[PDB]
Parts: sequence; C-alpha cells; structure tokens
Amino acid sequence: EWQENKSWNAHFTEHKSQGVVVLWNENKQQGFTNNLKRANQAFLPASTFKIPNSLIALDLGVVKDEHQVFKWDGQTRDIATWNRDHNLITAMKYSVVPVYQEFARQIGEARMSKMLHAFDYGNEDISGNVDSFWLDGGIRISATEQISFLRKLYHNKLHVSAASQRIVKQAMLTEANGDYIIAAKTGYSTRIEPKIGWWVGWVELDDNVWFFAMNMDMPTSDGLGLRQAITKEVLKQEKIIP
Repeated sequence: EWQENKSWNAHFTEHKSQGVVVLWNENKQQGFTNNLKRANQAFLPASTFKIPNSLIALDLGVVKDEHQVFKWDGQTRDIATWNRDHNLITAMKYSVVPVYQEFARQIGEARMSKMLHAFDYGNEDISGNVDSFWLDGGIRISATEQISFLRKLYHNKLHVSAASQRIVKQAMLTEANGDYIIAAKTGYSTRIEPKIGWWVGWVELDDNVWFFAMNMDMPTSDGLGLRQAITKEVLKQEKIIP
C-alpha cells in the first residue's frame, strides 16, 4: 500500500534541493513517495496549521462566516499584504499570522487542546504560547499524517459541521481550469531548525482525487517558489496534470 519511487529525486537534484513528495490515489487506495523515511518524519506545521485553526474558530462561532471582516490592528509589519483588513478567504491566501493569532487567544488553551485531540492531528501536543505553538512550540506532524487529516476533511468526516468543512475547503482553492482543480495550503517554518517549506492539498479530476504533501529544506526564502514547482514536475511525470 506504500511504494517508493526514487526517479522523483531527479526533480529535487535538478533544482539544487532536498525533500519529499507524498501522493495518495483515492480510487486505488495506494500511496507513493521518493523517500519513506522522510515521509514519516514530523516537523512544525507552520502556516499549514491555518487549516485546523480555521475549522475550530468557525465551529465555536469565533468566526461567523467567510465574509466577516477582521480590521488591521494599525501596526506595520515586514509583509505588505498583512497591513490591511482581511476576511477568511484573503487571510488564508496571504498567510496573515496576526489574524490567526487573535483566533487562537479567543479559542484558549483548553478548547484548542481538546479540539485537536478530536482531529487526531500529529502528536496532538500544544505546549508553548497559545498564540505561537505551531511556529515555535511542541506540535509536530509528518507528510503521511497531513494526508490522513486531509482525506477526512475532503469526505466531511472530521467531528465538526459539514458547513465549517465546506467553507475551509473553499478558502483553500488555489488553481482551477478545464483539466483539474487544486485546493492547498503553503507553509514556511523558520523559528526552529531545520528551516523547511510545506505544500499540502489535493488535485480533483473528473473521475479521481490525488492527495499530496511535500516538505523541503529552505535555508533561505529564495527557494519558496520550488514548493509548488517541484510538486507540479512530479504530477506531470505521473500524467495526473498535462
């Protein structure tokens, strides 16, 4: 049910990179990766934690819906797109950390901990500050664990409302055309070594769904475009996208 495909290493080597891509074929119930060991290594989730954070904040009524406006607190920060008003759609699109830090404080430690246990998310450990544990605390998740969590979200089987799950899946929409749809989230963990980049989500076709999770070494921010580019080279090679 898990097969290793070392030919995908060519895509990492040609881009002067090191990492893992994991794919799951939903119709055939089979997994594929270039590296079984790194596929089961657990890291900080960084901004991929926006998926479970959104679901918990909607189910508890901390966020009313995808149109509610969260006003800029007034403080300038290094990322320009953060210095304005946002809704859930634009906060996910531009990875707006301060909006999600406010969500976490309103949820509080006790509810965050007990809701994550329900989703069986990684090592289920939230030790550290209630508003940064996913950036520099004790929570850890592997690429094969991201896939388990995403399949449950896709089939509306997490223990929250169907409506909450549909709103978060809409907010993950990244790309669509006549050939495929991609729903996904990026991450970048820089506070604790080793510094890594993430991309997790799925490709919906007419007759099948392909789940994916990838992470890669990211010693500096110059390689961030490679999260998406290396994943799309694997998808083209396997004939999932043209």
